Amino acid sequence: MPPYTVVYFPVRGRCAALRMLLADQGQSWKEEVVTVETWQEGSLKASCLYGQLPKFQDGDLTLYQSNTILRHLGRTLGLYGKDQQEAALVDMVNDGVEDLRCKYISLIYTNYEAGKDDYVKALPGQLKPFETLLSQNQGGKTFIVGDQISFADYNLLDLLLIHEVLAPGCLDAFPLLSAYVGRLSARPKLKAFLASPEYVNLPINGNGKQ
Amino acid sequence: MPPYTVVYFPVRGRCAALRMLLADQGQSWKEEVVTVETWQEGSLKASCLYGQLPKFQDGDLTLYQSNTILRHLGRTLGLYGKDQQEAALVDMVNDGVEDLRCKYISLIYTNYEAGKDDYVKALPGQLKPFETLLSQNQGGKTFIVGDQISFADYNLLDLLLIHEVLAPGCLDAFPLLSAYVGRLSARPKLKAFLASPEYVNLPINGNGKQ
Repeated sequence: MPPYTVVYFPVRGRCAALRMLLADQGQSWKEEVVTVETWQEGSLKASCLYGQLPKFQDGDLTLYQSNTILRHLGRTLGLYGKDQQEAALVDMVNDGVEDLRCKYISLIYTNYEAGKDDYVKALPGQLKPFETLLSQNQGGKTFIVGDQISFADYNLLDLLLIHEVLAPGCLDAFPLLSAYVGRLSARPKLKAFLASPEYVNLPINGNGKQ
Repeated sequence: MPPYTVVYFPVRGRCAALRMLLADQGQSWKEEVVTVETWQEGSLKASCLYGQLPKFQDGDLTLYQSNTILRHLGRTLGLYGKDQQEAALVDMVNDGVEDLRCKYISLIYTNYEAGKDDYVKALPGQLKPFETLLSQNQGGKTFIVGDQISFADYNLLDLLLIHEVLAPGCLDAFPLLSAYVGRLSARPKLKAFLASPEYVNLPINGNGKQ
């Protein structure tokens, strides 16, 4: 049985990136799916540290918080830069990704209808820093930080994939982000996972909006 | 000339925790206070990766994102747990602190009048996870994770202090969090910084609400 377990609603959401990470790194794991019927029963929610999912298990280490899981796998799998300075740039990227994801989540779940036009308006100036970071790292030909992939790459990649669904062609303004998505998506294990039923047959969000 | 530069508005805000950390760690740093007016000029802001402050300098290295600063000082000053397992626990704490800080920032800056009592009413359930964490670590007599202070202690302490201003008595039902606040605030270098004008005469937030 795998050392890892992902406990989550039947959605991509805040586990999509860590799932890509494990897949591309060839790690096995178990998915425990939580129905909203189980969730409304209240027992599992009451036992979650912050009342929420994802919950993640690595042996007897139980974690909550999606970016905590991301940094842990990045720590234990060597996806956290080459040295102490790169580690800090990796965080800086991932914190920006988290910032934009929180805006994305706020739109999807609380104001999709009245908010979508302004969000798509503001989107280029939100994506530009990631384009800027790429332009400053090997002219955007490798990864978001340094010369080896990090957990920020997978979280950023997810953030870029789901915005393409929300605002088709939003990467047309960003040649390096665009080639970045195509390049990372083509990694054999990752490509295989993204095409697979366990990824394709889950919706992005739990409320059916995208 | 100290190794560190902090670039921020004349408020505590998202710089209070990292300031407490540097002060308690006996570290020297330079404040570059950015007045709201110069921030309206637009040159500095446009130079910021995410167009936001704080900005932070460590020698040649320039960082953005308050939690990126917190982790970098934690990584470089040894305030990140004794191993990778503790490192994940420190992150889980800090991501919980950040989640509640974002809700605090939302109330302060976008809904203070109509949102306060709903927020105050929900506050106990928001604070209990950190009492629970204390309850599971040496009976709450030491730090939020393990046996050494971490960057998460400083960020959690700030979150607690600003909440006792928002809702006096919000720690009264939590003996371990209340004892923890008193013990951390009694640390000598931290004690002097928290009593100093440079902490006391800054407002908590950029809109004067608290």
